[PDB]
Parts: sequence; C-alpha cells; structure tokens
Amino acid sequence: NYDGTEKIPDVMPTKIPNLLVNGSSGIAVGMATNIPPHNLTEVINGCLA
DNA sequence: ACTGGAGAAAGAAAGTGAAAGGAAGATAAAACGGGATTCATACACCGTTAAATACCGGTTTAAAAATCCCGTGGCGCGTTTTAAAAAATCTGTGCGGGTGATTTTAT
Repeated sequence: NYDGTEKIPDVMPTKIPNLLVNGSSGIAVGMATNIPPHNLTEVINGCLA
C-alpha cells in the first residue's frame, strides 16, 4: 500500500467474465472508454464455443 | 534660525443606499365556440292534369363583323440592388472518479 504496511491483490481470480457482462465507462487524458453490458448465458456459450 | 520629519486639518473626488416610473412581464374573470339529446314539424317522394313553351318555314334589317392606315405607349433586354434561404461555424451539457469549500435551528 502507500505506507508499505499492508498487502493488496494485484488482480482478482474471477470465475465470471465481468467486463462483458457489466460493462465500463470512464474518462481519461487523451482517451476514453464506453462498453455496454451483455447477457451471461450467451457469453458462457461463446466461451465454450 | 533653520531643517526635515510627523501628526493633524481641510478640501475634493469616488462609492453608496434609496428613488418614481415605466415598459415588461405575469396571473384570473369573462365572453366565446364547439359537441351530445329531443323531438314536432316541415320536407322528400309518388300519381293527375291545364297550360306554358319549344320548334319549324320563310323574310329582313339593322347592327356587328371585317379591312386598311397610322401612331404611339407597353413589353423586352441588359445591368444593378436587396431581402431570403442555405451552408458553415460556435456554445452548452451530462456521464464518473478526483481537488477544495459553504448554511440554519434548540438548550
């Protein structure tokens, strides 16, 4: 952490494709993102395919 | 007596709180105009007949149509203005993580 007295995970070991099913939206310097949500069953079927 | 700093007086310029009023808005009461019923009453449709009008044959004649000469103003051309519509260019705004700040009451 900032004081060097704790530990924080670098990334989560997720079982869910969260990015596609929930989307995202943010504004940065020189760029931006905009992603719509989706349906979980269709994403799972696509991953299996 | 003279000098230079400092404090106090006096005077002039700028900011101020309050000002009728008037065009510019805003809000209600009123007069209006457009639908649903309800019939009595005048209007639409059907047989009959005297009468008023359309039609044919032949004149005519006075009025309107046709023709010629001319002298103009009313359209036509070329070149400018001027609004009107269209294309181009600016102005706000909200989505989600970040930085920093404000106010009123009771005992």
